[PDB]
Amino acid sequence: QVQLKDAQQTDLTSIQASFTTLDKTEILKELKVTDKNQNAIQISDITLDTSKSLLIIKGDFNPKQGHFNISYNGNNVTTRQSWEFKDQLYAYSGNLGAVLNQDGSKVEASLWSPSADSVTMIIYDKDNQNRVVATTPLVKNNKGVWQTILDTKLGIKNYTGYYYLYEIKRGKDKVKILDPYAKSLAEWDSNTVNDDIKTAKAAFVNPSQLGPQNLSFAKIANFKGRQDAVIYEAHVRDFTSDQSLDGKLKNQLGTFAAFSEKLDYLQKLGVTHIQLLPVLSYFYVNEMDKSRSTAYTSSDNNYNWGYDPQSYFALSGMYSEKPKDPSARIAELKQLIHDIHKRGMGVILDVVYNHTAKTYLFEDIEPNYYHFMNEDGSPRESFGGGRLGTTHAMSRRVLVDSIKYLTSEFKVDGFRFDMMGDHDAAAIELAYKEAKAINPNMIMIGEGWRTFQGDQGKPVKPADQDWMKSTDTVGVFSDDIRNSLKSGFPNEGTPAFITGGPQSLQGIFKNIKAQPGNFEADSPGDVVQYIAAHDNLTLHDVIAKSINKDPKVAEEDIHRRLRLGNVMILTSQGTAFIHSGQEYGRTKRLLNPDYMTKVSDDKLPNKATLIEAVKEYPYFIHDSYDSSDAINHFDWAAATDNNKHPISTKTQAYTAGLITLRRSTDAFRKLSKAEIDREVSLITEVGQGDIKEKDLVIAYQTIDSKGDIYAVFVNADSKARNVLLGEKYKHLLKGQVIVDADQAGIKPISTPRGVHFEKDSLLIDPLTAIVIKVG
Ligand SMILES: [Ca+2]
Ligand SMILES: [Ca+2]
Ligand SMILES: [Ca+2]
Ligand SMILES: [Ca+2]
Ligand SMILES: [Cl-]
Ligand SMILES: [Cl-]
Ligand SMILES: [Cl-]
Ligand SMILES: [Cl-]
Ligand SMILES: [Cl-]
Repeated sequence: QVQLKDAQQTDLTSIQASFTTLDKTEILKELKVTDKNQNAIQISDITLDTSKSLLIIKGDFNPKQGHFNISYNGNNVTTRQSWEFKDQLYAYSGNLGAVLNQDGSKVEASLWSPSADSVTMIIYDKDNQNRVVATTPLVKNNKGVWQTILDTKLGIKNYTGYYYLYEIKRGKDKVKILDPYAKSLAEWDSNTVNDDIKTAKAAFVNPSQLGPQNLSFAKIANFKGRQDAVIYEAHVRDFTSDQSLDGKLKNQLGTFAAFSEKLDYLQKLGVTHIQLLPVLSYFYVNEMDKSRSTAYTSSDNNYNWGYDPQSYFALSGMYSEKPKDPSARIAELKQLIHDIHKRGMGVILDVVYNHTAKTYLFEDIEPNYYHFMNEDGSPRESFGGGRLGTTHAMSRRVLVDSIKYLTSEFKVDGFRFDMMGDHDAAAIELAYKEAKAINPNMIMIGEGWRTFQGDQGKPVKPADQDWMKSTDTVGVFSDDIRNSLKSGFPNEGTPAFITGGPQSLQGIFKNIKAQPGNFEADSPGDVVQYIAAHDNLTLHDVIAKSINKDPKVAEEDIHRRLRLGNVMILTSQGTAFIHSGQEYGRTKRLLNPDYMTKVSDDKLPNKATLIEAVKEYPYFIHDSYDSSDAINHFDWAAATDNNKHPISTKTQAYTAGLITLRRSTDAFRKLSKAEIDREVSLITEVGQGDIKEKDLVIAYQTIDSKGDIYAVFVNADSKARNVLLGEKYKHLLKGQVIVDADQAGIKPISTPRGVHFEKDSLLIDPLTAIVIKVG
């Protein structure tokens, strides 16, 4: 029953051969090894691993005479190079990609592909991307890097704006690939994909020549660390796709250039960093269709969040006014970023190295290497594409080089990693080190969910929530504070602190101190505090679902609860995170006539959540990645029109004032856990007055470096509550109210609403937040 299955070369003198089973003399009989020309190779020794049913074969296996044929009883298999051995032989540290000279007369090009028989560049007309104008063969060096220099010989005087693909030949097969180090691309429409050309085309550009030449990193006032960041998460389309802006907007809707026209709002709002959803090239899109999708739908829209990665260096053409000009988008993003920096803010880019849109994107270039792999060599896959194996040297280069390019070229102030837990901690550490070396004020965050897969049977320390106890570099989202305050996975819509579900106050209090219960944070900067984001139901919609009330009659109550949530996030230690629209009560309700009322299970709308109490239009979208502009647009009237929308504008002014408070004092922005435990204390301890172990009211006190004292009270109960102060906190009765039921800020409120001062206690109205300051 002993039969040879496969084999891999792992170093210069070693080959591992896998068998069906191994249950030494009798096998060094039958086993024979030959080179690429069928010539016999001497076996120095063998070792049997009966547990793994693999045979380790020793000898002199020169890879230049490879690959080797291993044979046993009629089975003949060809050796595959392991990724570790491919790194040993081919790991390259030189320049990759295509570089134009100053006047555009010459391009120096480089592509890494060590297993290729030949590599040919195909060049396409800048003014007609389907028109082939030239082809030229590249030459391979010792590290498997194919190179050429484009010049007058191809009949082209200036290569600027021209497009290119690489045709790689390995034996009988030929395939056309996209330069992974491409700095721009031809206008892209995924409908044009066929069997021959199935990627966008790279473009010849000179990034350094484009955009404002004095582009610099952010200058954020009183920003001394990741704990001082107040991050605002926006999608470039969403932020300016409102029909309300038609006739306002000097630039085209949903572009970098339009986004800049609304930065004053964000400057006033008070956020420090603007986080943009994926601006790098994504696959499922038609960039030549900028039309607004006006019907309320949750599927089959040109709209895309951008989590279908095509390139890690080249920007998407979707947010460019001139997608057919590959230089424009580089200039347009630089200008937006310069406009952000001018207003005292920073920019953070959402980046998606965990997976690609299509496994072939990298697998066509070099097989059995770039992706995390199964033991048979096949690529591990995720979300319809390939899992980038960032423990592998050239895959790690792609991540780190793109982070360095984006940082230094676009002067980016931070990065957010999608599914950071898919990655090894070493790659993200290195990315941080390199980024921080360029930009000393660099900050990084990411989704640290425990999702790691990696290479089969090759465990590695992942960059997830458990990494936080062994690093003070990248911070992770706190799902614990999210869930405890307003629900989330696996139980979205379940009553929680601000939605009528009593929670353990110690757990809430520890979250407020940046000490979540589901992972160890040894520093407050490890924790990104949030209750909403682009994913899942909006804060408004999840509140309405959780309490089961129709916004048509309960708009006011929903916003009272929403404001409590924003108070808690903006007075909690760590890094504060706000979803775009969280400030006004953004909604994703499906206002489609076909879903005026509850429909059958068979005809359910995609990615929608039913709120039973709603009479007309009961479905709300919890995953709007493929939803229309009608669903996804930022509602500017709701955000800024005081007369037409008094409730949402009151909520946004409330949120703006909470941001001012937060930035006004380091009481809410402490550096260490040590000082947090010593200087942030729980007023509502279990047994003080009517406070129970699980409850809906909480109060806490913090002190700043000037020792100024700030006390925050949140009554999330539906009845009034007396909060006991006693001899310990009686000094608070002499303080000034700076946040009440109606307004938030840093100035004393002369006649505060929702609170009454007693002898040694405070009487607080239902669904009311109070903040007192003692100078
Ligand atoms: Ca302000
Ligand atoms: Ca063009
Ligand atoms: Ca830490
Ligand atoms: Ca879509
Ligand atoms: Cl462009
Ligand atoms: Cl989630
Ligand atoms: Cl509402
Ligand atoms: Cl929201
Ligand atoms: Cl309103």
